[PDB]
Amino acid sequence: SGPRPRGTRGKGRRIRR
RNA sequence: GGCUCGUGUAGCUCAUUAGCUCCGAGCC
Repeated sequence: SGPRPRGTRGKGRRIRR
């Protein structure tokens, strides 16, 4: 998690599914 | 790692509604 959640899994695999 | 899929028991960035790495899927 960051200053929002996670954005992604690091090769475009974008998070909040 | 090169790339693609899966919030998941998760971390690290500073994003930009995100990003990169895990923890698995599949093949280098």
